[PDB]
Amino acid sequence: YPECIPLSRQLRAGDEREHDRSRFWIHPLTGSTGLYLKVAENLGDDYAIWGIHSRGFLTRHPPLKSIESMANYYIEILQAGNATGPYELAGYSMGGIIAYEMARQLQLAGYRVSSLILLEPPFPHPEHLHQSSPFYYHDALLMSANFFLHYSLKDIVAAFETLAYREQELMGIDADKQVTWLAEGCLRKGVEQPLSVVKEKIENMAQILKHNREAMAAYVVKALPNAHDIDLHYMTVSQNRHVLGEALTHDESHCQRWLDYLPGAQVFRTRAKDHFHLLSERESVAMISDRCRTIYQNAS
Repeated sequence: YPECIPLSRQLRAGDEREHDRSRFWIHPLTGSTGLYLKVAENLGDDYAIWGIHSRGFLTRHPPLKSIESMANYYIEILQAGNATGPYELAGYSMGGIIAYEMARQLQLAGYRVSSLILLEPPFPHPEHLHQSSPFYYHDALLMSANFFLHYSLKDIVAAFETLAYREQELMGIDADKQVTWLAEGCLRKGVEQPLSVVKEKIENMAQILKHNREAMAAYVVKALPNAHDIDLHYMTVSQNRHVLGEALTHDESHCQRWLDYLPGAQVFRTRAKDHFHLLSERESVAMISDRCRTIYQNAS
């Protein structure tokens, strides 16, 4: 299925004539699968997994609006390529919400889900969530520019905290000239790319961050049809980036709220510093990858 662009191969599994297409990982808020590359690395020799990006992340395509909509489209990516076989879905933060909604939509039809791995998916409660409801588009521009800054400059030699932007930098800048201001400063910081290119990619991903964050806020968590049919796994932590609302930041309350929908789920805990460091701290990724291996190992 080459035409389903949002999907990418996660492994050195490019040479296989026939390969298993049942393990899929779903993007978080940014829409990228870069957080899953190391987890894939430690799993390359045994089991093959695939990553899904947001619609319009790599391409010039229009994003999707609702969690139910993106779920349905990536099921097409799953079913086209794997006609009937059971699927194993995983997701971090927003991705866990999506993979959960797929297990809903997959089980609503005649299809089966073998394993569901939720890496700290936040629990949105629409009212209390939208009762506060502070979100601004210039915040998404901040996350997009810093994501571009960190990704473009991967040279550790010659700090990134001074490289990153801050909200107070846009205080006296009009919203129309904000994307140009962030792109101009990117070139000034050593990005060395055409200004028109950085302007396009900052705003294009910022469009996805706004749509992905808005989709998380409108989601209504529903019960899984036949939830005991799934191998349920919840991966959490022990015991800036404020585009996500205060109610979208993953707490232990979100984990406890999710367990009411996931009976018999096995809670896996790592020593990560935070929810944002769950797939960033070297050892936390190793604990997750080792646990992920056992789950995929338990395929019948």
